[PDB]
Amino acid sequence: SPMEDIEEILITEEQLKAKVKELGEMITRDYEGKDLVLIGVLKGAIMFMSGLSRAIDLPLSIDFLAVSSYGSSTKSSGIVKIIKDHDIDIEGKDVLIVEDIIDSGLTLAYLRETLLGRKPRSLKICTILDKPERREADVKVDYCGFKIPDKFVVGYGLDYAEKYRNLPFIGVLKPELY
Amino acid sequence: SPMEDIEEILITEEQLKAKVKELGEMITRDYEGKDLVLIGVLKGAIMFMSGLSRAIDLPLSIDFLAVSSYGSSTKSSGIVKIIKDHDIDIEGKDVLIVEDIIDSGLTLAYLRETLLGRKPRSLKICTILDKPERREADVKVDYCGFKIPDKFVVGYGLDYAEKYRNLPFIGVLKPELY
Amino acid sequence: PMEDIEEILITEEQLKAKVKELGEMITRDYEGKDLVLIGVLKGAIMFMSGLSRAIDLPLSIDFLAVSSYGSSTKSSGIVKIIKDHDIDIEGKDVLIVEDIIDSGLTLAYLRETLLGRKPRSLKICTILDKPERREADVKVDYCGFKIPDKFVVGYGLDYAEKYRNLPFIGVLKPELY
Amino acid sequence: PMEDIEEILITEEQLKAKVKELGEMITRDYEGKDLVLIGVLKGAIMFMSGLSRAIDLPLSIDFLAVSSYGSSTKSSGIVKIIKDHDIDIEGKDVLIVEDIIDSGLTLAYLRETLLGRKPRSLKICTILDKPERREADVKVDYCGFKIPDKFVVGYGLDYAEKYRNLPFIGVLKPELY
Ligand SMILES: O=c1[nH]cnc2c1ncn2[C@@H]1O[C@H](COP(=O)(O)O)[C@@H](O)[C@H]1O
Ligand SMILES: O=c1[nH]cnc2c1ncn2[C@@H]1O[C@H](COP(=O)(O)O)[C@@H](O)[C@H]1O
Ligand SMILES: O=c1[nH]cnc2c1ncn2[C@@H]1O[C@H](COP(=O)(O)O)[C@@H](O)[C@H]1O
Ligand SMILES: O=c1[nH]cnc2c1ncn2[C@@H]1O[C@H](COP(=O)(O)O)[C@@H](O)[C@H]1O
Ligand SMILES: [Mg+2]
Ligand SMILES: [Mg+2]
Ligand SMILES: [Mg+2]
Ligand SMILES: [Mg+2]
Ligand SMILES: [Mg+2]
Ligand SMILES: [Mg+2]
Ligand SMILES: [Mg+2]
Ligand SMILES: [Mg+2]
Repeated sequence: SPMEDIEEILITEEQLKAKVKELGEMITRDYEGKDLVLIGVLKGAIMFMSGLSRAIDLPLSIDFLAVSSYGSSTKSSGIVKIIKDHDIDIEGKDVLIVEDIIDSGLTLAYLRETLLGRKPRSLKICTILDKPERREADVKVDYCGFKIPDKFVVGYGLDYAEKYRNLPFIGVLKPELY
Repeated sequence: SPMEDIEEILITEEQLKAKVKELGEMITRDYEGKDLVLIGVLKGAIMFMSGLSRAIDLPLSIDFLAVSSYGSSTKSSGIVKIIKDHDIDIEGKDVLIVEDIIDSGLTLAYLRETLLGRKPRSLKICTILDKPERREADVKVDYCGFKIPDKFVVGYGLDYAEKYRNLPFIGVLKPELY
Repeated sequence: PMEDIEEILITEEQLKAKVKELGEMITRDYEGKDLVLIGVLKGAIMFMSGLSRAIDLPLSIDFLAVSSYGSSTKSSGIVKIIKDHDIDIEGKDVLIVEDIIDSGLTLAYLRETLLGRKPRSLKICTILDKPERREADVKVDYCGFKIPDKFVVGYGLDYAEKYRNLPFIGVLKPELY
Repeated sequence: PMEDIEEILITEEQLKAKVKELGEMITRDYEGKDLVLIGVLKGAIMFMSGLSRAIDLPLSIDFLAVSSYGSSTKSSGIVKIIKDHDIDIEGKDVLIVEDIIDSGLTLAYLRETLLGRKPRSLKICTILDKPERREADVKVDYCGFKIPDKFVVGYGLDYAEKYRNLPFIGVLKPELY
């Protein structure tokens, strides 16, 4: 059972469920009367995206982006290639970026600019996970789930070689599988 | 509250949670030792995809397709345009198609053929919702959640003009909003 | 085809000469640089093909395929990226290749998007240009021909996906649209 | 550019004549049909441009952009669709336009995919063909030139994204690769 590959659980299932419910409540109050559109980057965000949206008692829309790197450029600039762009015209709408994890914040910042260029009336950022230590880009995080140490984690959408996304918790795999 | 726009609940939240858990158990037993890859079509499938995968205690992978219609052709042939193809090479892998709802079964059958052309060792179909009455294509459904009557439903991923995907149940909107 | 055409504005030989001319200029202007031609499908493929073969320099070629978001496109030129370029343009000298410049809205938008990827330099080239229709800043560095505000077809330009293959630039009979 | 070339196999005028010839044949063969040219980027744009302008018929043009899945591509020619065609080809007469046919694996695969969309007819056209390398059925209806098994560049064909713009077909010096 993939859970046996985990050497440590950082955030439990109930901790996750609770926070998502918490964030959903906050966002629900903050976007009352707004025109909320949730946007996340595949594939890791679908987990949090599905959970957060059900926690938001507001009429809202959902869309996704699929990106790819240009190589070294991306690594140091966060500049990425658009593989699947969002279909909903966010012009004049209140967009909330939904991330699974913020690390360097480079790609997030780049995508933020791109989304801005499409004139949304509002543009905020919500993430379930955040690694402050790794932060090497100026990104304002409006909503944040948990600050985790600098380790490679899996679960709740986060994978390693496409596996472990289905774990109900956030944990660290054994080095052997790394 | 979007739930007030609903004139009737067909499948409750607990009914959904229960079935997804049920299906996950079945699939878990059936894919023991297999090389399971879950594939769904955006955007409606992310809800069921996220829930079903967590209900499957097996190492597994997830990927998505994004499609668009060619017009009348699609309507009568199910032939669609690929907007976002799956990234994982499914050659020799046990693929399980994850649908939110099977209606005519036309697009599902078309996409099934395309997926077959990529030589997966196995290719099955799982859906949370199914409208038998509308079925106008020969599609073998291996796993099925609930058979619903011929009505336009929303919730758990299903939308209407991009809204209602975040409802925790499957229901029918009031005709006024239609 | 040559039956729904009200009049021919630019001949095939006219197009060839101008392409050779623009190619020669770019060869001189970009000598010693890391040149990348980026055209916007589908219309730009004729010009892209003819211009690149007329540039006597080592260069790369890539394309963008875009789509409209609705009215947000008509008024602000904001578009959806359906196919992005694969070549990493950071530190490179990019030359946008266009079939025709009109309002300049979409062009202005894509221009900013590419700048977002930090190219060393970014210029714009188009075979056709409709001056009296401009409604966006955008500087055009290389331009083939200035034309009146008529619906033209040919050399890549279509009407309902037709006429792109005409080897000349012609005016479509208004009755056809 | 013309410095890393070991030898020239086909001149620019040679390419032009053949394109005109293939265009004339297709004009005769497809008269009265609903023709749709579909080329595979990036390599096919030169030939696509030259061939379409040499077909004196009303036609449509579209493109496919593909990517590899890994080894599954090398052995079975199975590819990932990065950019699909927008034109609905059902009931239409499609002509796949290729820059070069080698093993024929990817071509065979895309061919089946397009057939899946029920076109009235489906034929294949290529400017270049390497016979001794074929490792897939696939019938070629229109072919420009047969060439030996050498790595060629030019008229759309590249090596590391370079040389597509050469106006002739040349053999790349082995040292360069
Ligand atoms: O600890 C981590 N685990 C998994 N992905 C991470 C982590 N930190 C940052 N990432 C990034 O998360 C992105 C997720 O890609 P996805 O798996 O396709 O959704 C990648 O670009 C990773 O580099
Ligand atoms: O009752 C229904 N509600 C919503 N979508 C439905 C229903 N029955 C069939 N569909 C199809 O579900 C697909 C879902 O598209 P999506 O919303 O982008 O995920 C569409 O092509 C619909 O035609
Ligand atoms: O007279 C004209 N003929 C063809 N295209 C035109 C003309 N004037 C402006 N355009 C632009 O050409 C673009 C071409 O899109 P494409 O056909 O997909 O390459 C359109 O979005 C138009 O806005
Ligand atoms: O000699 C050659 N020069 C260039 N491409 C070749 C040659 N032989 C085979 N090819 C094929 O050309 C394809 C071109 O891809 P493109 O450059 O993206 O258009 C490659 O995937 C190769 O398999
Ligand atoms: Mg992310
Ligand atoms: Mg990942
Ligand atoms: Mg579906
Ligand atoms: Mg829908
Ligand atoms: Mg253009
Ligand atoms: Mg057009
Ligand atoms: Mg080719
Ligand atoms: Mg190549």
